[PDB]
Amino acid sequence: NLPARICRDIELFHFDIGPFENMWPGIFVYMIHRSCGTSCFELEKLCRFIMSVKKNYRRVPYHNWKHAVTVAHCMYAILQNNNGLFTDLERKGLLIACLCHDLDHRGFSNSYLQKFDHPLAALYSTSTMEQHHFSQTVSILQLEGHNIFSTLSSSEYEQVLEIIRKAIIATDLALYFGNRKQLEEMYQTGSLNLHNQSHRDRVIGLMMTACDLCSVTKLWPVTKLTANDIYAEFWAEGDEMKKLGIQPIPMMDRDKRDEVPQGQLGFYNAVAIPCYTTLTQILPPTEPLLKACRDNLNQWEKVIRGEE
Amino acid sequence: NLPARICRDIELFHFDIGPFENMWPGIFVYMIHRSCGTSCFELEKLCRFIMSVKKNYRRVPYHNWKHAVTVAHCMYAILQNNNGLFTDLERKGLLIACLCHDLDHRGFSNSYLQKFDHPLAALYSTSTMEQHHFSQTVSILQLEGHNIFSTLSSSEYEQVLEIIRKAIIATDLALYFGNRKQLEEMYQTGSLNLHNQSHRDRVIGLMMTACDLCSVTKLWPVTKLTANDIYAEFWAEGDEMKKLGIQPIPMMDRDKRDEVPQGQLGFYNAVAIPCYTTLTQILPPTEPLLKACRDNLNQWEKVIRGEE
Amino acid sequence: NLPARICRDIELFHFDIGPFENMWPGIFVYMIHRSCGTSCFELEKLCRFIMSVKKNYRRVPYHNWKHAVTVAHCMYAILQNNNGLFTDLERKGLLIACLCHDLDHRGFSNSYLQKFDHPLAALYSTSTMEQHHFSQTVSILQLEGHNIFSTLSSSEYEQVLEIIRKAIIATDLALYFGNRKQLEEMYQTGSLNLHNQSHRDRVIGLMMTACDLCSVTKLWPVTKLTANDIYAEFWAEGDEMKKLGIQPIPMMDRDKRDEVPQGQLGFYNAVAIPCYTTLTQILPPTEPLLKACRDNLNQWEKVIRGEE
Ligand SMILES: CCCc1nc(C)c2c(C)nc3ccc(OC)nc3n12
Ligand SMILES: CCCc1nc(C)c2c(C)nc3ccc(OC)nc3n12
Ligand SMILES: CCCc1nc(C)c2c(C)nc3ccc(OC)nc3n12
Ligand SMILES: [Mg+2]
Ligand SMILES: [Mg+2]
Ligand SMILES: [Mg+2]
Ligand SMILES: [Zn+2]
Ligand SMILES: [Zn+2]
Ligand SMILES: [Zn+2]
Repeated sequence: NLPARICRDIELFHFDIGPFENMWPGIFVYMIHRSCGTSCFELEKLCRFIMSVKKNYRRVPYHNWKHAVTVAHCMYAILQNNNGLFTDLERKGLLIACLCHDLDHRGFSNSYLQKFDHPLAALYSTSTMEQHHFSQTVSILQLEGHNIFSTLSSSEYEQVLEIIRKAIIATDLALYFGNRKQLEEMYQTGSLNLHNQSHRDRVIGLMMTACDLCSVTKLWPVTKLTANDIYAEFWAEGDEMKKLGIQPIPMMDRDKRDEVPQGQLGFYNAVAIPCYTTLTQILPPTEPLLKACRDNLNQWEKVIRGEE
Repeated sequence: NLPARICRDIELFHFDIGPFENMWPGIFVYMIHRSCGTSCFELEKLCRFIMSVKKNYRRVPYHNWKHAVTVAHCMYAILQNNNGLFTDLERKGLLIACLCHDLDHRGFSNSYLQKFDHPLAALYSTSTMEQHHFSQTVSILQLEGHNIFSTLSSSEYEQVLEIIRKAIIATDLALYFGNRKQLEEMYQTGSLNLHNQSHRDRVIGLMMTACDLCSVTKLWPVTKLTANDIYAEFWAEGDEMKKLGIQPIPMMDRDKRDEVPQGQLGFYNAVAIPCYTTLTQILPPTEPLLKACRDNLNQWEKVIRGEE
Repeated sequence: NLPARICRDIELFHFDIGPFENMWPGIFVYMIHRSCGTSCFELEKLCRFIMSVKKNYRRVPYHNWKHAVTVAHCMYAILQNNNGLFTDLERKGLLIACLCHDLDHRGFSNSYLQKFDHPLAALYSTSTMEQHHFSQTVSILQLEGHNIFSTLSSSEYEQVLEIIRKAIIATDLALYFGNRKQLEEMYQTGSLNLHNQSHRDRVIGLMMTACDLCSVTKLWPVTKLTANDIYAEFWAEGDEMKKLGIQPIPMMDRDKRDEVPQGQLGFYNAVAIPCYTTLTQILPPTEPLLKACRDNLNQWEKVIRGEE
């Protein structure tokens, strides 16, 4: 079914899923089959699920269907290089969580929705969007012919939905910083315990962050181009901010676009590098993600000093 | 249903309707209910109407669904601050006219359609697009389950359709100049008579112009950004003009984009300021529209002299 | 049905089909009727065919539905100015081939699909896309109510599908160079024989090239603007190339966009001028296509030396 190069390269952390949208669902199915065997998801339901999820992603520059699949791939690479650490249901739940983690994203951050006084901010006070992304996942599961978890027991159903809920909520980067701080203290004290469910939850949350930010772990040309999509959303949000009468944070002001390289150094130094560093400590086979991140940091440093 | 901020701010003339498309129909329904009570439009038909109208707007940069709703809002603010001046049917008709006034707009002016020898120019010699926008409104009303005026008598139906026809045709800016000149002489002579149906018609036409141009009555950041959308259409039309072998008017030539500030001073001085000035004379509670216009004129003057 | 200007201008080689998408199918039907009479295509099936073909074109900057119709028009002008040279079925087949020749084009060249290891490259080793475009044409013909060739005999059906297959495959510009070389030797030796089916096939292939490149035979403003769409695709492909780790050919590198004028001189000198020159030798009434091409070459030369 899938090409030769894709079957080889899909195992690489820095794999790009390519421009051909119609290939991505099969990419995702292949990944699902190759983690949880060909035997646990009914292929007609699964594809009906995938295609409905795709439909509920929006045509935004970055937080789109392609991002969903790119994020799911990263999890696949992590899961594939840490065999026997996670359960069958976890590998299912995490792959589906990643695919659905940005469902119905409109390009705006939680802060804007708050400032806009959006209805979703009234419903979900914290992790507004991420709570909506989970709510959307449920609703798609509850469509006729879409319940990909019908073969599971009721207990396993609740279990996997809880795995998915927590993993999607972890993609709220506001939660990353505390999580990663906790995990860092657990590692340095030697107290991190993967048999501890609370600890597992945090490690899963950090895995989710690592996957969500994985654009920074690709090769320079991919990383550089995706950066345009990211800022295209930030600047559109800064515009909407100015339309509300609020002077947006500099990152979101297209008039300050000359400062993108500096904003990137900021992001890598405060978020990306610490994230992959901590993940590599906990899961050493994720080293390539960190190496690629360090490499892209140097590229941004080359950009800054005029060597682009 | 609607957010707290929106319920407060929607009463302000300079209210922006925001980036969330799915909120606009409820914004429009709220406005309709709050002008004509919750009791005269059957909510299932009304929403079926609104969603069909939305479907027949095109994905053009400016004359799109968002513009339709923005224009309808302005009318709502005018109508809300001039209570008892207009009838129930007028407030209904004008709100619906505004929503439908640009139905099936493809980003091109009447002059281009003429020069293109477009079929619609053969059907409607004058006010080509505006006659088509009305024709489109009728056709959507005549869809099964879409006749939002079924509770009305036949007489009131004809009446309201005539209100709508005239108001949509008034959005042809070629007609503005004569209308506003007449209204200006009627005011200065003391002969303007709102009990005179012919006079009312003109005032309604000027209200329609004021609403249609209301982008110039928003706060600078909104006004400035919408200006890009306006010129994005003008330049696309100037391109099509050059493709016909006709050197377009400078406003429509993207090579002369450096002259946008001057074109804006031209527009405000000849069209916008006179329009809101005359409206404020006739309807004093519309003063804020004029103040905002004067403010934006100064911003364009700041742009011109390099203070942006 | 069609406007007055269009009925006049549609006979001109450099006719632009305009910005109004909804007019193009009638433009194509008019062209089909005016080549093969109003009597051989059943209008309800034909329009069902046209609208299905349109649906299977993608929203890419250049190789889109508009291009399809523009290419079909050029064939119409060639066919109209060389009466009695081609058969009824040929004129049908070639008009339909042109409409379908880029069906499901995603903006990428055969080389990229190859380098990507795309599945279509496995199915069709040579002329990958063009073989897929033909495969897509067949599939649309085989839809219920879409078989526009049902009035034909089985023999004439095979015949016309073979005409279409060869003409679509000829739009692979890799094949142009050999074809045109052969045709050039046949002309200079006096051995070209239009009663020779093999020779006819080549002339048809060159006609297809001439139609496909016809953007270079329009008036400067059309030619210049379409060039942006062409490079918008090339640069997107060069991006995807860099994402695969391959440094793309300079034409496809947006960083080398300053070299577009030179790339154009290259293209006209090596491909376009030779193509129309050879066509004018074989079909003298196609001279205007060559004149327009030479004119645009001078415009590109004016651009180069700073006279834009
Ligand atoms: C919401 C996007 C998070 C995210 N994902 C990636 C790949 C990025 C990148 C490369 N840069 C960012 C800079 C600031 C920021 O602030 C939120 N987020 C960034 N980001
Ligand atoms: C058709 C657009 C009318 C219109 N609405 C707005 C808000 C505008 C603005 C800000 N500027 C304009 C400048 C020229 C012009 O000429 C037609 N129309 C303009 N316009
Ligand atoms: C695939 C596009 C063929 C094509 N059609 C037109 C009208 C063009 C033009 C104006 N320039 C081209 C320059 C390079 C190139 O290389 C392929 N193809 C070009 N091209
Ligand atoms: Mg998110
Ligand atoms: Mg209009
Ligand atoms: Mg092609
Ligand atoms: Zn995400
Ligand atoms: Zn309007
Ligand atoms: Zn083509």
